Amino acid sequence: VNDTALLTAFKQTSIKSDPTNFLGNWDPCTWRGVSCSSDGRVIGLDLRNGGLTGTLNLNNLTALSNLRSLYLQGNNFSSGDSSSSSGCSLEVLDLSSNSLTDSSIVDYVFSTCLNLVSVNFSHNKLAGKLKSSPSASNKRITTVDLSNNRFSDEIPETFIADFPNSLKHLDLSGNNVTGDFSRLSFGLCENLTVFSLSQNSISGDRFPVSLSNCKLLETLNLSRNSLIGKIPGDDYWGNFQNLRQLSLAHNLYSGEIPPELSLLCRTLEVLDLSGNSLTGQLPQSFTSCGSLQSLNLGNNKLSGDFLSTVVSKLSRITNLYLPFNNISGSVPISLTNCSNLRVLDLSSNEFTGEVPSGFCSLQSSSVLEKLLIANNYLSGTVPVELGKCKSLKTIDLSFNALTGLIPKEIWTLPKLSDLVMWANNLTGGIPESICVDGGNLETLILNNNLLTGSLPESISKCTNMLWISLSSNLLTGEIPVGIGKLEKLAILQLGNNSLTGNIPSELGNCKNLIWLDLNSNNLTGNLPGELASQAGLVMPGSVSGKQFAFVRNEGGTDCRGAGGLVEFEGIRAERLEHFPMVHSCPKTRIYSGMTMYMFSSNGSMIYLDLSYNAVSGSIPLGYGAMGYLQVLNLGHNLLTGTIPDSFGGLKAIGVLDLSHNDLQGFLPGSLGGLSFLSDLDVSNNNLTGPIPFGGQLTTFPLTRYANNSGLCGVPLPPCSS
Ligand SMILES: *[C@@H]1O[C@H](CO)[C@@H](O[C@@H]2O[C@H](CO)[C@@H](O[C@@H]3O[C@H](CO[C@H]4O[C@H](CO[C@H]5O[C@H](CO)[C@@H](O)[C@H](O)[C@@H]5O[C@H]5O[C@H](CO)[C@@H](O)[C@H](O)[C@@H]5O)[C@@H](O)[C@H](O[C@H]5O[C@H](CO)[C@@H](O)[C@H](O)[C@@H]5O[C@H]5O[C@H](CO)[C@@H](O)[C@H](O)[C@@H]5O)[C@@H]4O)[C@@H](O)[C@H](O[C@H]4O[C@H](CO)[C@@H](O)[C@H](O)[C@@H]4O[C@H]4O[C@H](CO)[C@@H](O)[C@H](O)[C@@H]4O)[C@@H]3O)[C@H](O)[C@H]2NC(C)=O)[C@H](O)[C@H]1NC(C)=O
Ligand SMILES: CC(C)[C@H](C)[C@@H](O)[C@H](O)[C@@H](C)[C@H]1CC[C@H]2[C@@H]3CC[C@@H]4C[C@H](O)[C@H](O)C[C@]4(C)[C@H]3CC[C@]12C
Ligand SMILES: *[C@@H]1O[C@H](CO)[C@@H](O[C@@H]2O[C@H](CO)[C@@H](O)[C@H](O)[C@H]2NC(C)=O)[C@H](O)[C@H]1NC(C)=O
Ligand SMILES: *[C@@H]1O[C@H](CO)[C@@H](O[C@@H]2O[C@H](CO)[C@@H](O)[C@H](O)[C@H]2NC(C)=O)[C@H](O)[C@H]1NC(C)=O
Ligand SMILES: *[C@@H]1O[C@H](CO)[C@@H](O[C@@H]2O[C@H](CO)[C@@H](O)[C@H](O)[C@H]2NC(C)=O)[C@H](O)[C@H]1NC(C)=O
Ligand SMILES: *[C@@H]1O[C@H](CO)[C@@H](O[C@@H]2O[C@H](CO)[C@@H](O)[C@H](O)[C@H]2NC(C)=O)[C@H](O)[C@H]1NC(C)=O
Ligand SMILES: *[C@@H]1O[C@H](CO)[C@@H](O[C@@H]2O[C@H](CO)[C@@H](O)[C@H](O)[C@H]2NC(C)=O)[C@H](O)[C@H]1NC(C)=O
Ligand SMILES: *[C@@H]1O[C@H](CO)[C@@H](O[C@@H]2O[C@H](CO)[C@@H](O)[C@H](O)[C@H]2NC(C)=O)[C@H](O)[C@H]1NC(C)=O
Ligand SMILES: *[C@@H]1O[C@H](CO)[C@@H](O)[C@H](O)[C@H]1NC(C)=O
Ligand SMILES: *[C@@H]1O[C@H](CO)[C@@H](O)[C@H](O)[C@H]1NC(C)=O
Ligand SMILES: *[C@@H]1O[C@H](CO)[C@@H](O)[C@H](O)[C@H]1NC(C)=O
Ligand SMILES: *[C@@H]1O[C@H](CO)[C@@H](O)[C@H](O)[C@H]1NC(C)=O
Repeated sequence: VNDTALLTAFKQTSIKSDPTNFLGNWDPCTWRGVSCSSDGRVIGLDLRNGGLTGTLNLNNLTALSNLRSLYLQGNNFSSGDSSSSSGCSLEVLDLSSNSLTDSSIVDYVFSTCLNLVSVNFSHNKLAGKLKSSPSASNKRITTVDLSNNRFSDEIPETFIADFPNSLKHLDLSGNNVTGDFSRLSFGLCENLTVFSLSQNSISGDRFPVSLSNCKLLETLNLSRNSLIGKIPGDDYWGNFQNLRQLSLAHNLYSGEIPPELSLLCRTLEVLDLSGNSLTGQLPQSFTSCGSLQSLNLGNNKLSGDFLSTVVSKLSRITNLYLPFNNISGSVPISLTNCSNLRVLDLSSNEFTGEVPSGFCSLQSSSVLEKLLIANNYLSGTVPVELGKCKSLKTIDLSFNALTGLIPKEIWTLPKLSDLVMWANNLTGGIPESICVDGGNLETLILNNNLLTGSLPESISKCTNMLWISLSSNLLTGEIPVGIGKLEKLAILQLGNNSLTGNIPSELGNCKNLIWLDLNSNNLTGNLPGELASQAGLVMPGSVSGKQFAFVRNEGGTDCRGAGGLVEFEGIRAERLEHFPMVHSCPKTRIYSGMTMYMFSSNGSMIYLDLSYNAVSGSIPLGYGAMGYLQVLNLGHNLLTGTIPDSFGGLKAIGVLDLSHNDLQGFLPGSLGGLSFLSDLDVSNNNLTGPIPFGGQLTTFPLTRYANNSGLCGVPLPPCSS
């Protein structure tokens, strides 16, 4: 069994597709990825990020006597057959991004491979219970990563303790293992420095006693579990005098923050206690945390002035997160003593007074990059002092009581990227010098304000723009044709304004545009057929992964628009349920989550609301070829002609509103082939003929077909009579 013949047997038997031609040219040492030794023996195979699809069995590779390195991460390997039985000489194994399902591969590596130093099985589909620890004859294994898998049910009481004593890194995150945490033994746990059980279903009101033995622990991560009770205090945290990162986030902890947790402050660098029910405040004992960089206490019940009495004394604070708490009063000015503060998050609190701006007038140039104070009761004007924070990339002051004009110093911040100040009473207009003297923005979200004037053509310079929302303002003028230069623009909302002129044809050059909302304006002209010119070609973009909320208007056509999409970072859902904009429609429901594309390529527009305008002419036939289009609202216009039969191609559509127009002719029969169509309204037209019998069209209420010119058939009186 020559080494050269094994790799060939691996390529043919296991690999089933090589679109990169990276495995071509397969002497054993000249082969791609295969790193040789001097004596001619193979010692490593590096095929990372090679787009390889096939079934893997390690025995067909461990048969190589001198193989000590195997990198197969970033591929599409499935689980293979048991096949053969050979000895293993691996010291490093990497299977991080594959589709491995059989967990027996871990049992083999833990039973054989006695010289293994590090193994990564992360981000696979390995299923089943955790059973076996690495062999006791293995004296070298240090780091083991089994994270982001589908392991199930309880963890063995001695699973961790049975690991060799040389263990340093153990990651068990991203699974659904269960069990009372107090019954899990860590053993002696000598040399362990990194341990994580994050994102599982672990329970219990006590920590296991053995955990105190890990005197060398440097990162303890227990986030997104079901630990309950009070945070351990007293002398417990003195056991970990090397601990740099502690995370107990998104558990069921309650009570106050133990002052005795400050025993980590000689070394603690990162703390995350967010997503709990903690009350009170950060204890004064934490003034001795001179190494603390990231403090995250969001989504708790903390209150008081601890921001000034404690936090300001943290010299090395760089990332401070305290959103979704009960902190009232003004934002303390002493917070500027944090000379290294880069990110400050105080959203969803009871803060009052003026916007904090002292960070920028420090004796040294401020490094502040993100300021987020949404959903508070801040009042006054946007302070001009923020212009001195030249490192700012994100300003989020939405859902406050701010008033007045937006100062010119904001539109000139060189590095500004996200300007989010919707849900205020801000006035003024958009400068003509946006994104040319100032930063090339990614998001301009200023809807629900009192802004005036017309959108400048200088917006064409914001080539990086991803999301524009200026709905429900006092805007006037025409839609600038320069919007077509924004080929990354994904979301554009301009509803409930007084826009005039045509719908520019240049919108068709927005390569990534998926959401267009121009309802309740004064637009005229014809529907541009170019709006569908990007169908089947839309690529996803950096607009994915942003917090959003959708308020569905469940009142039919009487309610203006099909709904409201809003950026929702740092805002409580309750603050939206009581926003009078929500009550504009008698019936509403609040959908919420994170922006996520439902296609990987070759997509189309997703949301198109052009209702309540004076658009004339016929519906372009190309509009029916938008396969991912989920909402199409053209109601209350002066549209003419027939409904295209191409509309049978709106496979994803759930809402289709064509009411209050001058549309003529028959309802396309293909509308019955739309399996998701749950909201149709073609009332108040000159439509005639039978109502399509397929799909769900025969079930909609009578109100959805009324006031037409000879419609017949269920739910209407039958056509033959
Ligand atoms: C202990 O182990 C944990 C793992 O078990 C570690 O937790 C991970 O930390 C990572 C740190 O990088 C996080 O990755 C970054 O995340 C953010 C997005 O963060 C927000 O969303 C996350 C997702 O929430 C969904 O999923 C969870 C559960 O999975 C649900 O509970 C949520 O409800 C939600 O589910 C919805 O959405 C999904 C998806 O659609 C749906 O399926 C659901 O139905 C729902 O709709 C969430 O995990 C984040 O939580 C973090 O932040 C919270 C608020 O701060 C805090 O409460 C949490 O504790 C947690 O804290 C971590 O982060 C904060 C700071 O944010 C730190 O203070 C703290 O120490 C922790 O680190 C949060 O809610 C995203 O911005 C990032 O994406 C950037 O980076 C990637 C590369 O990684 C790029 O591809 C992206 O494009 C993007 O890049 C930007 O930035 C780059 C530089 O940074 C730059 O180069 C780029 O140009 C670009 O600007 C990251 O992906 C990870 O999310 C988080 N995972 C979990 C499960 O918590 C934890 O860090 C570790 N702790 C320690 C101390 O070691
Ligand atoms: C910008 C974009 C990427 C966003 C963030 C995207 O990810 C979202 O998932 C949207 C595409 C999702 C989020 C909420 C959804 C709506 C729920 C309520 C009704 C329910 C009806 O039955 C029909 O379905 C029509 C309806 C209006 C739905 C249309 C599609 C929406 C808007
Ligand atoms: C990764 O490999 C898997 C098989 O292990 C591929 O999944 C199959 O893909 C075909 C289309 O090529 C589908 O018809 C099958 O239904 C899929 N099978 C399963 C079990 O999912 C998968 O497409 C590959 N992914 C890549 C190369 O990105
Ligand atoms: C801390 O703030 C939260 C959020 O505002 C308060 O919880 C709200 O309490 C009101 C009381 O009328 C309820 O109507 C809301 O539904 C609650 N919201 C949530 C998300 O629970 C809480 O009361 C505040 N705590 C104190 C002591 O004032
Ligand atoms: C468009 O936005 C304006 C913003 O003014 C909305 O006007 C509000 O209408 C409600 C109706 O109940 C009144 O209570 C408010 O006082 C009005 N506000 C102002 C500032 O005048 C208008 O309703 C919005 N239209 C749509 C269709 O959303
Ligand atoms: C933009 O359109 C609105 C809505 O039609 C116009 O305002 C309405 O004008 C009619 C004229 O009969 C009045 O009866 C309504 O009371 C007005 N308001 C509403 C909410 O319908 C507005 O004049 C138009 N503006 C421009 C500049 O053309
Ligand atoms: C999906 O999109 C791709 C990528 O655009 C299309 O294929 C290529 O498109 C580019 C221009 O975008 C052309 O230069 C190439 O010649 C196309 N290659 C082909 C067709 O093999 C692809 O056609 C799209 N597929 C659809 C809409 O079904
Ligand atoms: C069909 O058209 C009729 C006639 O316009 C509508 O009835 C009108 O309803 C409005 C609003 O409720 C009233 O102000 C008018 O006085 C009504 N007109 C008459 C003659 O009674 C009816 O609502 C329309 N039906 C649908 C489903 O849109
Ligand atoms: C490994 O080799 C054996 C023996 O020829 C063969 O039966 C098996 O299919 C191979 N496994 C893989 C995954 O190619
Ligand atoms: C593990 O810890 C023990 C006891 O301190 C020590 O003998 C051994 O050298 C350590 N191993 C490693 C690899 O650090
Ligand atoms: C994860 O485990 C918990 C506790 O056993 C269980 O309630 C939950 O349904 C599991 N989730 C999945 C997706 O199997
Ligand atoms: C504008 O000011 C009024 C004053 O009564 C306030 O009720 C309203 O909420 C403010 N607008 C916004 C969007 O917060």
